[PDB]
Amino acid sequence: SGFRKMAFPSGKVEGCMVQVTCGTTTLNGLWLDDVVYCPRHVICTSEDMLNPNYEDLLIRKSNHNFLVQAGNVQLRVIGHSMQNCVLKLKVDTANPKTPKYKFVRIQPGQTFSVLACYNGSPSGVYQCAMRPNFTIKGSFLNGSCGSVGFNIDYDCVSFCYMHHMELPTGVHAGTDLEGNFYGPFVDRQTAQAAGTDTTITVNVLAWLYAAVINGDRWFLNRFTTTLNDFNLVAMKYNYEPLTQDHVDILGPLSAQTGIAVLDMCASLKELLQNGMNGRTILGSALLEDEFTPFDVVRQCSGVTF
Amino acid sequence: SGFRKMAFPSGKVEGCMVQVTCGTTTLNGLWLDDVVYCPRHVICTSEDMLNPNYEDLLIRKSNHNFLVQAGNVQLRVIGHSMQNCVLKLKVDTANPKTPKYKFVRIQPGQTFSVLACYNGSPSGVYQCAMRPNFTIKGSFLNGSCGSVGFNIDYDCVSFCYMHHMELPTGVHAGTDLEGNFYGPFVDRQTAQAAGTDTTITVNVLAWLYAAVINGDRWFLNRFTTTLNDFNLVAMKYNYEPLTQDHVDILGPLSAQTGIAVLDMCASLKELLQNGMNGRTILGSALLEDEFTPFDVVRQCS
Ligand SMILES: O=C1[C@@H](c2ccc(Cl)c(Cl)c2)CCCN1c1cncc2ccccc12
Repeated sequence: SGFRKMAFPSGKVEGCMVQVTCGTTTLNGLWLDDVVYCPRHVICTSEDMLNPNYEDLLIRKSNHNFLVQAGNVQLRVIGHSMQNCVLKLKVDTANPKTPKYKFVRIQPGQTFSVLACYNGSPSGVYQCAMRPNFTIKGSFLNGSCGSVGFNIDYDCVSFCYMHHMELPTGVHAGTDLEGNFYGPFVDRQTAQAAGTDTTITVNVLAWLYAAVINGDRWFLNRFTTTLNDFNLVAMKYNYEPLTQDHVDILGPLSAQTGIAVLDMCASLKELLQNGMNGRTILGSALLEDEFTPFDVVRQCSGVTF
Repeated sequence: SGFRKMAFPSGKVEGCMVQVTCGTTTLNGLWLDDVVYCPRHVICTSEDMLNPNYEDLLIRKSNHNFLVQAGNVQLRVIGHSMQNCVLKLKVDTANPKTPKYKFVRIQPGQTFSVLACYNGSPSGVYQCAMRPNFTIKGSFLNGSCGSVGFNIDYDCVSFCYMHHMELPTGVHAGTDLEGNFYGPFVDRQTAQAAGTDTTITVNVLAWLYAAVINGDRWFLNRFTTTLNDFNLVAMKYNYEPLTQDHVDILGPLSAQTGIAVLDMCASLKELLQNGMNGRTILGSALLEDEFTPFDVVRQCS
């Protein structure tokens, strides 16, 4: 029993964290094989952040200008290239701790673990979701840039995020491991604001299924709804539309608990219109939306990595 | 900016997880140096669960009855001893991945990360606090026994918990790494119930200071209170009494935010009286009590 926000074990990712210092900027890098990946804004200082022609700035940097430190060992950079908003520093030593890995771009609603680092030193691990507005509600301080988001499938680490910046509302913006930003954000000093966020409906339903598995049933009702009628209600309460894909994905949970997806939808529909009435679901007074259907199945069935 | 429930990176603990099989029971073990630590109930049978004599059961065990598996390698047990509710299996190989570590017993309200394992294989890492009733609100399934709770001190791992059992309410009971249970619990199937839990008041205040550091101020008020008047209100909401130690511990946060502890106490009293009025504090509609004053300073500063 019990339901917690659980991150993937971070060991395989910790063995890849290095410190990248270029000029005055010191952030984290991801050392995989003989390449260190890190945000391209590391080559930026005063004017280089406001007007950043990154091809021009990078061409002025020599290999020795990048100080890469893996623990107490200094790595020597033998090349540098840029792929979108990520800098790739070729090094002379392949990381012996490189796990089996992939670079994946995740979609809004998908969850991942973040290993927050400062000075190439992992300080914490947390589970979060890619918001529908493409920001991550993270916990990051100055120096966390380069910290990565990951998932683990079997023995494969899927890298899905690299932290680049903090938006004025305290939320975070970053890129996949190919340097492509999530959302309409840029890595330059300009006025950027996160769009109005929405609730990840499929994840709220997955979390309601997890509550039923854990014995929390007060919110269940005798009613069901059409997907069209539920979506009308979801639009009204800033909830993401629920697609037929989402309904299919919730299938195993619907089978395990005996509550059809559209039946759970009518419970969610009531919760939105009537509130919790001073009651909690899994120790929370709000509807949690950062557990995907796969996370609920993984946690309530015990899949190991 | 931002405030999240953050667990310690689990890498140093993952390198210590092994599978311990004894008869039909299979649980997790913690391999540190040449010793594997695990709940002593791995030696228990069906007939020896209600009232097991562990000294008598372990004396009947031989080293070859314990199957220890570190990944794909089978470890050879060269000795066995028992320290309270923990079994210590001496092995012929010292764990090369053994980090700098300490065994620490923690107090209620203290937080730690849990690395949940199944079959000596880490499946997830989460954060939690030792409840005032000495249980942990965990997320554990069958096979998670031997999963450990830890905190990382720079390069040192302080092991503070080993999962032993699930109580009838879904909450969890375990021991420190010296086998001493937290709470009035025993490793027998006898009727055991967790006492009525209380809210960790010092942790809620630390979390309110974290909200102020993050720019959340709606809950602040012009009031202050005496420590005793705060305790009379707090106890009525099943909140732990706030001691002078707790007030001292919140000192740095009081200095950083300019809000005296007894001033924040009055904000908490108001919050307990009024509720949240459909507002959130750090993205939560309930008062969070699983962030200690130390966690808030570490995460924010
Ligand atoms: O409770 C136990 C164990 C146990 C039982 C009784 C006594 Cl007295 C003791 Cl010392 C230990 C048996 C193995 C599994 N286990 C569990 C531990 N955590 C979460 C569980 C969730 C669901 C089912 C079992 C769980």
